Amino acid sequence: IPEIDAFLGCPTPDAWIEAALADQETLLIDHKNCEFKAASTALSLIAKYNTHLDLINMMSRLAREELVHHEQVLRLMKRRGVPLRPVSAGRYASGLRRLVRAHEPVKLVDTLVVGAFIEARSCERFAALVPHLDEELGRFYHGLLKSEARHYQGYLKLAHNYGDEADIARRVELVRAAEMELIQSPDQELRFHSGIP
Amino acid sequence: IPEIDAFLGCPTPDAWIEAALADQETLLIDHKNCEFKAASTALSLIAKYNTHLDLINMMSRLAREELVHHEQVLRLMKRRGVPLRPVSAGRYASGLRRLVRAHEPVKLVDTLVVGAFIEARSCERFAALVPHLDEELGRFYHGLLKSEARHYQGYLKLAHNYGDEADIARRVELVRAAEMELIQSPDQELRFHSGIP
Ligand SMILES: [Ca+2]
Ligand SMILES: [Ca+2]
Ligand SMILES: [Ca+2]
Ligand SMILES: [Cl-]
Ligand SMILES: [Fe+3]
Ligand SMILES: [Fe+3]
Ligand SMILES: [Fe+3]
Ligand SMILES: [Fe+3]
Repeated sequence: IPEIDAFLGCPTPDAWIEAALADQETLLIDHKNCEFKAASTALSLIAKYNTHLDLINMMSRLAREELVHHEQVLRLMKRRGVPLRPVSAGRYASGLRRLVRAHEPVKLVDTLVVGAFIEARSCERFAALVPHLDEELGRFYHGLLKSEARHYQGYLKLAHNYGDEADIARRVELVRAAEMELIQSPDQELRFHSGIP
Repeated sequence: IPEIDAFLGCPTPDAWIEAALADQETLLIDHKNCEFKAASTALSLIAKYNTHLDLINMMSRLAREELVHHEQVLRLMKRRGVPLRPVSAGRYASGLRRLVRAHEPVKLVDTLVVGAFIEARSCERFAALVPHLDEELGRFYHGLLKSEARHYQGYLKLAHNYGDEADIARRVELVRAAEMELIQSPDQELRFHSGIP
């Protein structure tokens, strides 16, 4: 398990930061939804792998942590007068999930590797953002950054628990390249994990 | 907020308790699954009603409480050597969901009333089981009673928040009738919410 910047294929582009700072409300609402989706994804993995007890125990606890984050973002939004509004999911997680192999057991390994990338990128991007944010939001985002690093390690360690070290290294190489492409490519919308607007 | 025996159309039949006691490992597995489905159903409502702030805040916290229950049952199965075996869902929750009207805003109100019945029945049924179980399981199930009553109250209170006292009384009367027949009808598989074997 390498360090975050080493694991990831590129830093967050300055142009993404610029767009994010100009629309922190869209950022916050999509961030709130992402925390919820992390919990919902963790539950879908429990349902899909109902006999993988190690997975089930980790995902149940992970889902609860992400639901806390979801509620914390909602409280921050309420404090700052950010109303709720429909914000469709971005392309990011769907693009990464297209690289998952369609057959067990490597389907599960690839799914967990994609999860490690989503959490690692979230940690890197929080870190890129906080020097530009106000004190309250930077403090909040700094706390979340630490949990993302833990979740990145947790996802990658679960993948090794179920996968061959050699196939994981090649899976990481494939998703790392596609992840970098999703992060550096032009994008039509601002999302927490969007490309360059 | 009526009392639980008053809210429900029927007590847990004695024949169901005798079946449950003769097959406590299946009961525990289905119970674990029911705690997970409660949290998963909670997250589904957040997804469907993603700008209803009151619903989203209550269901996030509810989902976390039910995942704690999910993990507790898992730890109890470990202590008692219950294998993680796939156990199909019962007919109960899906039977109740067929009564949900197809158009908003009464669609949401009906869904919340169904949630109230499921939690009220779980409370009634835990209470019926407790005096017959061993000490460890009896105390565990007794500690869940207070949570289920609270969840029954929460669902019903949420239905009143989004709906007219007229159509809620109308909905409660219809679901009560369908729920008691699900509980009193013959059933071909022991589940926590199954009918009579
Ligand atoms: Ca790098
Ligand atoms: Ca800017
Ligand atoms: Ca056994
Ligand atoms: Cl929790
Ligand atoms: Fe999180
Ligand atoms: Fe996370
Ligand atoms: Fe529960
Ligand atoms: Fe409950």
